Amino acid sequence: MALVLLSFGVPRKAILYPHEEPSWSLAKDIVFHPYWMIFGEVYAYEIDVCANDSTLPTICGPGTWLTPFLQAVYLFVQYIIMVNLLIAFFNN
Amino acid sequence: MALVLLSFGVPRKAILYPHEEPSWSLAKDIVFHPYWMIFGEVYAYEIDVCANDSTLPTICGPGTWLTPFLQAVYLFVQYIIMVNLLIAFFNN
Ligand SMILES: CCCCCCCC/C=C/CCCCCCCC(=O)O[C@@H](COC(=O)CCCCCCCCCCCCCCC)COP(=O)([O-])OCC[N+](C)(C)C
Ligand SMILES: CCCCCCCC/C=C/CCCCCCCC(=O)O[C@@H](COC(=O)CCCCCCCCCCCCCCC)COP(=O)([O-])OCC[N+](C)(C)C
Ligand SMILES: CCCCCCCC/C=C/CCCCCCCC(=O)O[C@@H](COC(=O)CCCCCCCCCCCCCCC)COP(=O)([O-])OCC[N+](C)(C)C
Ligand SMILES: CCCCCCCC/C=C/CCCCCCCC(=O)O[C@@H](COC(=O)CCCCCCCCCCCCCCC)COP(=O)([O-])OCC[N+](C)(C)C
Ligand SMILES: CCCCCCCC/C=C\CCCCCCCC(=O)O[C@@H](COC(=O)CCCCCCCCCCCCCCC)COP(=O)([O-])OCC[N+](C)(C)C
Ligand SMILES: CCCCCCCC/C=C\CCCCCCCC(=O)O[C@@H](COC(=O)CCCCCCCCCCCCCCC)COP(=O)([O-])OCC[N+](C)(C)C
Ligand SMILES: C[C@@H]1CC[C@@]2(OC1)O[C@H]1C[C@H]3[C@@H]4CC=C5C[C@@H](OCCC(CO)CO)CC[C@]5(C)[C@H]4CC[C@]3(C)[C@H]1[C@@H]2C
Ligand SMILES: C[C@@H]1CC[C@@]2(OC1)O[C@H]1C[C@H]3[C@@H]4CC=C5C[C@@H](OCCC(CO)CO)CC[C@]5(C)[C@H]4CC[C@]3(C)[C@H]1[C@@H]2C
Ligand code: NA
Ligand code: NA
Repeated sequence: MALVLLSFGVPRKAILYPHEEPSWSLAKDIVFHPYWMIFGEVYAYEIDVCANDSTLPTICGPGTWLTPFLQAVYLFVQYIIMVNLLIAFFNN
Repeated sequence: MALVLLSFGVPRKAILYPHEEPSWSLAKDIVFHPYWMIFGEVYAYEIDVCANDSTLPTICGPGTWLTPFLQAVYLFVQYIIMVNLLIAFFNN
C-alpha cells in the first residue's frame, strides 16, 4: 500500500507542480494527500484543476488532465483491491 | 459496477444539464462524479440543487427534484450491495 501511494504521489506532484525548486516540502507533498485518500477524502474540488468549480485554478496547466486518471487508478487499487485484501486477510 | 455507474451518470447529467450541445465533456460528466461517489464523496451540497445551501443554484430547474432519488438508489446499489459483494467475494 505504501508503494502504491508513492507510485501515485510522485507523478501527481510532478505534473501539477512543474516549477519547483528542491525542498523538503516535496517529501511532504508526495505522501500527504495520497495518504488521506485512503481514509475517505478524495479532495473532490482539486481533482480536475481546470474545472470551473476547482479550488486550484492557478494549477491549471499543460498535462493536468492526466491527474484524474491517475487518482481514479490509485483509489481503485487502494480501496477495491488493497483494503479488501486486508479485510480478507483479517477474516481468514 | 461500471454499468450501475453509467445507469446513474447519464440520467443525472441529462436532467440537470438539458441545454447542452455535443461535446466530449459529456463523456467526462457522466462518469466523473458517479465514480468519486464510490470512494466516500456524496457531493452533499450538490444533491438537491434547489435547496438554500446548494452550491449549484443556477442548475435549479424542472425535474431536478429527481436526482436525489437517483443518487440514493445509486449508492445503495454500490455500497450496500456491490462493495459488500466484493468483500464477500474476496473473503471466500
Ligand atoms: C464511458 C464514458 C467515456 C467514453 C470514452 C470516450 C473517449 C473519447 C476521447 C476524447 C478525447 C478528446 C476530448 C478533448 C478534446 C481535445 C482537447 C481538449 O479539450 O483537451 C482537454 C483535456 O483532454 C486532453 O487533452 C485529452 C484527453 C484524452 C483522454 C480521453 C479518454 C480516452 C479514453 C479512455 C482512456 C483510458 C484508457 C482506455 C483503454 C482501456 C483540455 O482540458 P483541460 O484540462 O481543461 O485543458 C484546458 C486548460 N489548459 C489549456 C490550461 C490545459
Ligand atoms: C479500463 C477501463 C476504462 C474505463 C472507461 C474510460 C475512462 C473514462 C473516460 C472518460 C472520457 C474522457 C473525457 C474527455 C473530456 C474532455 C473535456 C475537456 O475539456 O477536458 C476534460 C478531460 O480532462 C480531465 O482531466 C478529466 C478526465 C476524466 C477522468 C475520469 C476519471 C474517472 C474514471 C471513470 C472510470 C469508470 C468508467 C465507467 C465505465 C465506462 C477536463 O475538463 P476541464 O479540465 O474541466 O476542462 C475545462 C472545461 N470546462 C470549461 C467546461 C469546465
Ligand atoms: C418516511 C419519510 C417519507 C414520507 C413519504 C411521504 C411522501 C409524500 C409525498 C409528497 C409529494 C408532494 C411534496 C411537494 C409538493 C408539490 C410541489 C413541490 O413543491 O414540488 C417540489 C419537488 O417535488 C415534486 O415536484 C414532487 C415530489 C414527489 C415525490 C415525493 C416522494 C413520494 C413517495 C416516495 C417515492 C419513492 C417510492 C415509494 C414507493 C416504494 C418542488 O421542489 P424543488 O425541486 O425545489 O422545485 C422548486 C424549484 N423549481 C421551480 C426551479 C423546480
Ligand atoms: C422503497 C423504499 C422507500 C423509502 C422511503 C421513501 C423515500 C423518501 C421520501 C421522502 C419524502 C418526499 C419529500 C418531498 C419533499 C417536497 C419538498 C420540496 O419542496 O421539494 C423537495 C423534494 O425534492 C427533492 O429533490 C428531495 C427529495 C428527497 C430525496 C430523499 C433521498 C433519500 C432517500 C431516503 C430513503 C430512506 C427512507 C427511510 C425509511 C422511510 C426538495 O426541496 P428543495 O429542492 O430544497 O425545494 C426548495 C425548498 N426550500 C425553499 C425550503 C429550500
Ligand atoms: C500509449 C499511447 C500513446 C499516446 C497516444 C494515445 C493516447 C491518447 C491520445 C493522445 C494523447 C492526448 C493528446 C491530447 C492533448 C494534446 C493537446 C495538449 O496540449 O494537451 C495538453 C498537453 O499535452 C501534452 O503535452 C501531451 C502529453 C501526452 C502524454 C502521453 C499520454 C499517455 C498515453 C497512455 C495511454 C494508456 C491508456 C491506459 C492503459 C490501457 C495541454 O497543453 P496546453 O495547456 O494546450 O499547453 C499550453 C501551455 N502553456 C499555456 C504554458 C503555453
Ligand atoms: C409510475 C408512477 C406514475 C407517475 C406519477 C406518480 C409518481 C409520483 C408523483 C408524481 C409525479 C410528479 C408530479 C409532481 C411534479 C409536478 C410539478 C412540476 O412542474 O414539477 C417539476 C417538473 O415535473 C415534471 O415535469 C413531472 C415529471 C414526472 C416524471 C415521472 C415521475 C417518475 C414516476 C416513477 C414512480 C416510481 C416510484 C419508485 C419505484 C417503486 C418542476 O417543474 P417547474 O420547475 O415548476 O417548471 C418550471 C420550468 N421553467 C421555470 C423553465 C418554466
Ligand atoms: C524509494 C524512494 C524514492 C523517492 C524518494 O524516497 C525514496 O527519494 C528521496 C530523494 C529525496 C530528495 C533528496 C534531496 C533533496 C534536496 C534537499 O535540498 C534542500 C533544499 C532546501 C530545503 O528547504 C534548503 O533550504 C531538499 C529535499 C530533497 C529534494 C529530497 C526530497 C525527497 C526525496 C525526493 C525522496 C523521495 C521520497
Ligand atoms: C454503452 C455506452 C452508451 C453511452 C456511450 O458509451 C457507450 O455512448 C457514446 C456515444 C458518445 C457521443 C458520440 C458522439 C459525440 C459527438 C462529439 O462531437 C464533437 C463536439 C465538439 C467537441 O468539443 C467539437 O468541437 C462529442 C462527443 C459525443 C457527444 C459523444 C459523447 C459520449 C457518448 C455519449 C458515449 C457514451 C459514454
Ligand atoms: Na468515507
Ligand atoms: Na468521506
